[PDB]
Amino acid sequence: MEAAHSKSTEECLAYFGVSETTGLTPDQVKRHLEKYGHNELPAEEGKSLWELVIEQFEDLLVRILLLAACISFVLAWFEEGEETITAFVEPFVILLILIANAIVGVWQERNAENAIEALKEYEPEMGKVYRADRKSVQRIKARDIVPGDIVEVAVGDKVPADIRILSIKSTTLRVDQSILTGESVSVIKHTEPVPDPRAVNQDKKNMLFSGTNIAAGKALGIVATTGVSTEIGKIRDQMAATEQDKTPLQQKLDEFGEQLSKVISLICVAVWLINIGHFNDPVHGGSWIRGAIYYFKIAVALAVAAIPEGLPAVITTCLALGTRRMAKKNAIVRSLPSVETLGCTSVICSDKTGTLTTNQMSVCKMFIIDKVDGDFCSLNEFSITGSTYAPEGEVLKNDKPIRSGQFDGLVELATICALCNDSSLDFNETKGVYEKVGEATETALTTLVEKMNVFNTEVRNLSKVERANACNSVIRQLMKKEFTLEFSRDRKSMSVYCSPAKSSRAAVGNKMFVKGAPEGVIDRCNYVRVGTTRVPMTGPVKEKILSVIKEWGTGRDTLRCLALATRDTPPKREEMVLDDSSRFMEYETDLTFVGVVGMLDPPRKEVMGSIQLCRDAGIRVIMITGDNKGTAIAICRRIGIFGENEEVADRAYTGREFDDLPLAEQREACRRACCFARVEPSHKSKIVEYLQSYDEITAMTGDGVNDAPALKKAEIGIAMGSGTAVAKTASEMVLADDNFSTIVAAVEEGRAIYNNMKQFIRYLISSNVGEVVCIFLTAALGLPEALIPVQLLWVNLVTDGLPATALGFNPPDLDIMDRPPRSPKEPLISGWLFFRYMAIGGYVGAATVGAAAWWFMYAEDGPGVTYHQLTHFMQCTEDHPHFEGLDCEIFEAPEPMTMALSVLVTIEMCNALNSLSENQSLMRMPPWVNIWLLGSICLSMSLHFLILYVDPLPMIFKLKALDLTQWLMVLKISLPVIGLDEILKFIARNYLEG
Ligand SMILES: CCCCCCCCCCCCCCCCCC(=O)OC[C@H](COP(=O)([O-])OCC[N+](C)(C)C)OC(=O)CCCCCCCCCCCCCCCCC
Ligand SMILES: CCCCCCCCCCCCCCCCCC(=O)OC[C@H](COP(=O)([O-])OCC[N+](C)(C)C)OC(=O)CCCCCCCCCCCCCCCCC
Ligand SMILES: Nc1ncnc2c1ncn2[C@@H]1O[C@H](COP(=O)(O)OP(=O)(O)O)[C@@H](O)[C@H]1O
Ligand code: ALF
Ligand SMILES: [Ca+2]
Ligand SMILES: [Ca+2]
Ligand SMILES: [Mg+2]
Ligand SMILES: [Mg+2]
Repeated sequence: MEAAHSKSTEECLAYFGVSETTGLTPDQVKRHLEKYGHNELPAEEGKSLWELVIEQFEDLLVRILLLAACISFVLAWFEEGEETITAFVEPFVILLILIANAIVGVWQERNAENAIEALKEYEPEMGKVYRADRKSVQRIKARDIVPGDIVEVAVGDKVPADIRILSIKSTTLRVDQSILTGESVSVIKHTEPVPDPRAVNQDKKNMLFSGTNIAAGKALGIVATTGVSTEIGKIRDQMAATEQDKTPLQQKLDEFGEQLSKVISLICVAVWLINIGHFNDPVHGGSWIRGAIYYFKIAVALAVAAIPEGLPAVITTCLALGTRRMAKKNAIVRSLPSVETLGCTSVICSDKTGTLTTNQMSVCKMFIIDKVDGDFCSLNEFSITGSTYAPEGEVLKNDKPIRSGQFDGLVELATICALCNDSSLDFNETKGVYEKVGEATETALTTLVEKMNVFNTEVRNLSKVERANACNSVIRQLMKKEFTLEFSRDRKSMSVYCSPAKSSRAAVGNKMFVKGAPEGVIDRCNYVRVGTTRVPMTGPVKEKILSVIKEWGTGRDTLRCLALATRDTPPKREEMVLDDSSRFMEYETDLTFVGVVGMLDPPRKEVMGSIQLCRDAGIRVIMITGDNKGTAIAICRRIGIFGENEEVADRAYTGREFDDLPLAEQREACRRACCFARVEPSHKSKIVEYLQSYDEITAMTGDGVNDAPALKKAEIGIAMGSGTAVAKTASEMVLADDNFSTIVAAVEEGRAIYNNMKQFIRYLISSNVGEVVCIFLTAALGLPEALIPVQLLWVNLVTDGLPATALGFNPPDLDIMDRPPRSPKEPLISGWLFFRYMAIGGYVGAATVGAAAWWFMYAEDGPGVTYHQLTHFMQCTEDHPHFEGLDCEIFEAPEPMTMALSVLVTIEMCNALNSLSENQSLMRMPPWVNIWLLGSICLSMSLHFLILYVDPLPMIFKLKALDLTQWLMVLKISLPVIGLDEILKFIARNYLEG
């Protein structure tokens, strides 16, 4: 239906041929699904992986090498005849390291996308509908919604299709349609038609748009359009503009990437400038301009060598890996910074009901007044069996199954429960189990009244679907519901205004049925009901009422309590103004106390363990709830937030007690207290805000719309998969599992991703610095060139490639979740760690020149033996005073340069073995802890052996094969780097701080 906003409610119903309270017939649905198709959009896929591949070449550090390959290709036309084959291999050595890392990056990205799509599609989205099929509202898959059926929506829900609003059940209906219209604040909805058929979505104040959220209230509507015809569907098939952005740590590493790029660039020109006296040498033979091309070529090669190619890829890989690992644990990562931020988390704030607890509610205890005699007050307590939402159970009084209709107080208690209710119960035929519709608290009431057969309705001859709401429907026929004062968290109650059916109870008049937090409700009671009689509320009566609440609340069942009351003489219907909900409390005053229900809601089994694990990692857990302080404290003990016997006067507050504190004291109570109770949505974010003012990284966890503001304020917000769409929207991560443990797992992965980056930087800095100090040491000592441009590129390809990237697959350290969280103030590279880099770098540079010097000097079987004449090698042409009588060209020998290249490769493969952990010993964290690294090392080590022995290769790379005694020298000089960092790890672990 186009322009349904322009048509009236009557016109839309007649348009599809639907009774408002009935909905579509099964035949009407069959035809509509055939006519309109399913309520869904064309699925997203991942065929060609180019947008992926192209992104793989977008960073600065990668495009620097991309430029270097072009210069090497343009300079190939400048090469003449002789050594042409050597010049054309150069760009393929630069380009091969870039492709190898791109393959890993793209591969890891696809796996992450698939794991995400496997988790997002897993649980089908549901909708509430009225269909001729059933008397009560029924749950169906959102895709099975057709234009025509009557759909029901309420606070927290996601609007499933484009709806023409027919009836607003609350005093107001507010909607979060920022995803569409752009407007931040919730917008008020009405039922009046908007004449303009060309009016923009903002003006369609009587429509609900698919994929938006009910911020407030409850509504009945008729479906205008579904599928691709939806207002949000038109901009999904075309306007697929991404919300992509790089994380804080990504930007921190990219900032660090440019920092190195400049430093390398400076010590790169510092090679071309310290070798100006070689532009005219017998080695090249060329002119002053020709020799400058060669040392420019050394520079560009040293740049490529020093520049971390893998850095941009490895972080993106580690992030994609993190998203995949979370998807395996059933956690939807909505924002990329999620995992890395949870690594920093020092305080996890958490709502109780439905988050720390299962939200599987059932009334197991209730009471009404029995007898009031002056100073004496006694209660009629009762017990109820069944823990699920099944209308299967018994009402027990002194262990005996009783007829609820017997007690007049229970008749009224059931009446309130049934009438003052925005929820129902629906039987899932497929699963074979009764499922809640709306709020858990309220549905526990629904199933309570079905168990209480107050008017002795015949139920045993009804189908499972009919049995779900039978006795509730009976009560609904007794009183007409005029309107409801919705549940508000300032009041912590809800009210229903009812007139009689005009049959039996007709003689009396109007009533208001009230349900809420016992504290507030009982205070607004001036009377208590005894059977059908009424007596004044007194001190002794109130004290008795409250004492049993406290009993059930702080007991071992830690019951969630709710008081029930009626306004025997409500205000005139025309003397109540419904525009402002701040007036609702006064309409719910002069009440008569009827009774109290206590409902069990068991804590999630994984919660106690997770909190202890959080404690080990130095993370605090804070319960923030609107429920009673007593029960809240009792539950905190059950989940380990407080000890069983710990004193909590300093550490537990109500919202009122909190507000009574000066602002400075409130702030302080946040770093002290672990339980906040009878709180508000404003309080939850305020607590998070106070936590953040001590520069703590804070998480919020919740299910309810009351949690959305705090979830938005926290560094990372975690929603329950079984919670509201509103809370999911406010969040960076959804636990579709509802597994609280996944939060702790996400904390471990966030620390792992950071530590893997640290060891990646450890390896690339300490290694590449050594390659630089190798070239500078030869110039500083006056020794012949240790490497050529092509040889530098090979060192790069074989050391900076997969061996570096495989570090991103390191396992977590053995004490990763036993150390307090990392400070935000903490810099990327520690002062001690920057010395660590220079100590390893200095050694690998001195070892490379030392091995080349060894060949010229001590190497007996290796040709050319000299003493202290390497320093002055540019002399034998003009002046040979102490020269033995050997060749005056043995300084151009490939053998010492092959030793240098060989050591530089081998020592860095050894240096990679150090980068499994920061401070932990190599014996304690063995090399076989990362098999991916060992596979990469052996691939580099094998590839290096190919370049030496396969006939055309040593000629192209200007090398000569080593002796089995010369390889032992490489091993004798490289292996000690394991021991060197081992001493440095011993100092950092034992002497400094572990
Ligand atoms: C003119 C042409 C010149 C020819 C010269 C070409 C020589 C280059 C040789 C090989 C290129 C290397 C590409 C390897 C990319 C691997 C991508 C990948 O699977 O990543 C996920 C893999 C698998 O990780 P995962 O995360 O999916 O595994 C899950 C398990 N946990 C959770 C425990 C991690 O991760 C790797 O990136 C880790 C790094 C190790 C590298 C693996 C290589 C194995 C070693 C040798 C085999 C290479 C032969 C194959 C040749 C292919 C040629 C195209
Ligand atoms: C061009 C040739 C360069 C020659 C320069 C001569 C430098 C001297 C060389 C060796 C002597 C070593 C002794 C110095 C160590 C004392 C410094 C110190 O206090 O360190 C600990 C401090 C302590 O750091 P912290 O405050 O984080 O403390 C951590 C300590 N724990 C872990 C115990 C808590 O580390 C500093 O942060 C290091 C200074 C950062 C400098 C930035 C590095 C830039 C790198 C290269 C730039 C190139 C420079 C070119 C110079 C051009 C000049 C115009
Ligand atoms: N639908 C409802 N009608 C009346 N009272 C309610 C309803 N839902 C909850 N309450 C009461 O209001 C209190 C505050 O609710 P809320 O702020 O959501 O905290 P929580 O549900 O976590 O206790 C609850 O503890 C409960 O006693
Ligand atoms: F479920 Al709560 F405060 F504990 F919203
Ligand atoms: Ca490099
Ligand atoms: Ca290197
Ligand atoms: Mg909750
Ligand atoms: Mg709640």
